[PDB]
Amino acid sequence: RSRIFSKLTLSIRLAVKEGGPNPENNSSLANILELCRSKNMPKSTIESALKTEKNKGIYLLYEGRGPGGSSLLIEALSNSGPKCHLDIKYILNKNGGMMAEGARHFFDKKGVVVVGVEDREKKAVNLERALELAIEAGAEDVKEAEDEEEKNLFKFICDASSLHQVRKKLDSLGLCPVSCSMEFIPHSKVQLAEPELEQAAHLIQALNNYEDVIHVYDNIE
Repeated sequence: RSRIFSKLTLSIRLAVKEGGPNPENNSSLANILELCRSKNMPKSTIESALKTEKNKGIYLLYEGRGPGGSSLLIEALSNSGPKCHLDIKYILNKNGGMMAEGARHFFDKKGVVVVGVEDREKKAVNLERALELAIEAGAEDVKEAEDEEEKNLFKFICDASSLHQVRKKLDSLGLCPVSCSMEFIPHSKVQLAEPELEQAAHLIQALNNYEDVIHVYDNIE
């Protein structure tokens, strides 16, 4: 799909800015390229994204408010910050939201280590034990989650800086880290009703449809 390919181009460009255009030296870029190939993105399109100048485009993070007092984080890569800012504000405003003024940083980038509910010794890890190990590893928060199977899991949240150390300590303490990742976490969440939920989805969809948007984050529970 052409919209998918446009987003995947933005992701290639952002990965080249962070680690260079050689996927042998940039594992994040290598993962994106694999996904591109899995979606049947033509080589010509991949190469054009790969060979775009590292200095082209501005990476942008805009905060806004949606329907029911929700909070939004709009992640974008644009050739014109002013057009992108005006356009995102227009999309927010036309769908009942608003652009947050100033330096409201309602979302924080955080590290996230996912780990299974079983020790190296294949013994159960209950929440109380996950919490004690989180203290010892320097994790800021622990969430109980489920994957698509489904099956139980633990999400250990930390300072984005410390992602490296925490995964390592969790492994040294006997836990089984499945995956590492960066996520944008809001300070608090809101609950929306049905009329507000459908509106929020409409606004989010409109923002995802904008050409420069990579991702939209929200605090809707």
